[PDB]
Amino acid sequence: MISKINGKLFADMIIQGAQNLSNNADLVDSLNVYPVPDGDTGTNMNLTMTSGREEVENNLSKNIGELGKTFSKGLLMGARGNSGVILSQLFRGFCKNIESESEINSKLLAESFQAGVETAYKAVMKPVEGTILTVAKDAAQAAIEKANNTEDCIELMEYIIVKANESLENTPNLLAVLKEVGVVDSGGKGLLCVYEGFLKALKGEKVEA
Ligand SMILES: Nc1ncnc2c1ncn2[C@@H]1O[C@H](COP(=O)(O)OP(=O)(O)NP(=O)(O)O)[C@@H](O)[C@H]1O
Ligand SMILES: [Mn+2]
Ligand SMILES: [Mn+2]
Repeated sequence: MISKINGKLFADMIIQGAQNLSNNADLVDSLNVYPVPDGDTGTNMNLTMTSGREEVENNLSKNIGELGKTFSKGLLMGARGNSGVILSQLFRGFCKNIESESEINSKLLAESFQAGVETAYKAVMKPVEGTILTVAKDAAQAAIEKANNTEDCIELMEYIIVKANESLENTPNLLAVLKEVGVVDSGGKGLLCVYEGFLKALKGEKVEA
């Protein structure tokens, strides 16, 4: 059980999320067909997440709000590609939501996923569905619903991942090129990789490098 997430647990979630995305960067690159099939979503997201991870690793804190400012700054100064910019905006909104907190419970975690979705949609001038935005939105809606009756952040994150994966598997039904080529959205897949790392960290586990 995880009732509260402090700054070091959040840092662990960042580090293991980044490692899991790094492990899967070639896989995510291989799916990248939209907007242009230039095969770089995984690399772009990996480089972005790595910039946030390095800032965090060099400036740890027990205070989740302070650690979030560090992570957010690292992403925003290292964003690469459409996918990396969107990832940085998703977590800018997440981190802004907890800026004054030292630790957060499952309800505030869910509210922070939702705040990130709102920030990222506002940052994209013409949002398209079937994308990283769709997956993030469906994950956040799942988070809000589950957290209402679920104190344990491990159980919450497991549910978020189940529902995020259902949304990811549905992305070809929203975006024609995905169904025509036969792939799920690369940006959403990269985000799922980060969320899977989040769960490993909540369990006190490490992603194999
Ligand atoms: N308008 C959009 N709305 C939502 N998500 C988007 C949009 N445009 C791109 N994406 C996401 O960004 C991913 C592609 O990211 P990425 O490969 O990093 O883009 P890019 O290579 O930088 N730009 P491009 O060369 O124009 O395709 C997609 O799989 C979607 O998840
Ligand atoms: Mn590109
Ligand atoms: Mn690309």
